[PDB]
Amino acid sequence: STGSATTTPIDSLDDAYITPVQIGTPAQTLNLDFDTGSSDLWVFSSETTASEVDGQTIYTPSKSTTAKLLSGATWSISYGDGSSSSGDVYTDTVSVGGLTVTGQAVESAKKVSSSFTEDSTIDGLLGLAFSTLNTVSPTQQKTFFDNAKASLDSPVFTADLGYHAPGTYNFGFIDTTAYTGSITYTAVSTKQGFWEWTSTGYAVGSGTFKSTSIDGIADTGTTLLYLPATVVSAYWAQVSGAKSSSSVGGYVFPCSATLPSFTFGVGSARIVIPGDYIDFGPISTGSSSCFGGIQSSAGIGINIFGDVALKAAFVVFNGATTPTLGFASK
Ligand code: NA
Repeated sequence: STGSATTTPIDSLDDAYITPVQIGTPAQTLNLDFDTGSSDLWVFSSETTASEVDGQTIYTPSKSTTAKLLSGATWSISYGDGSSSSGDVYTDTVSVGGLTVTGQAVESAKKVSSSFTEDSTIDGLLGLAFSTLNTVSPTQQKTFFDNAKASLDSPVFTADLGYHAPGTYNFGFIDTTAYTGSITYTAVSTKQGFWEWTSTGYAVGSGTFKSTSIDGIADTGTTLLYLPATVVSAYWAQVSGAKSSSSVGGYVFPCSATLPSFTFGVGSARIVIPGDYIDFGPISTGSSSCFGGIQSSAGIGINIFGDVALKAAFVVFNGATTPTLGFASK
């Protein structure tokens, strides 16, 4: 089997991407944030504290003929941005892009933090990191990908995120029409439960490539590119008037600037992030200070190849017995 679903930016900045997901019988379609940095499929629901729901579509298990309470199971998750959610668990039928899993754990939120409530466009998360990170207690649950894997034509999914445009998540196949050149594969460590890999270095604009190992994670659920402070300083030093602002929470730059590209290495291959991808617009409405898309990972404890980086590539998440990542230009 295979699946193929379009993923759509939630706003004009590509802050996140939503993908429609069918849950239950008859189908209830919710727009979920596919997150390769976490391992819980959780949804706004008929159980979510009413004051914490503001515009989201909710899953109502009582209206699904295939829903079953997973008795005694609870979940609670905290993300890198400080957001959180928790609740109880149902099993139900879940379909993505025509690919169906029966018996998927659907984590029903009883509580969500303010950042979730305030984002009316995201109805929940669908985690695609390794199932070792799933938070369900006392019986850990599998991700949608891990439950689908054995049925897929190939044990893979691909992320093809758009720049200010829709893109695609495919399950079970490589679309050889979706990228240019060849795919360069690189080793993955699953030790922390992430799609963790080592970039071979970077370049700023037309500058020389610096060969250096940068361990980080491929995380579709993180907007920005978070790299070591040395690398990030070298990038923003090429932008007149850029500075790190403790008041704003990162590097800002004059909105009048033209940003340089950023290149990262994948083995001997190179992925180029256009300068435009690194502009996250005014820090507040009408400001002439703009927020940068490359930020320091210092204090986060890991480097994160978030959407800024991933949307410059066609990315293969290879879940074979030895997992690997692949990157191609597009
Ligand atoms: Na922000």
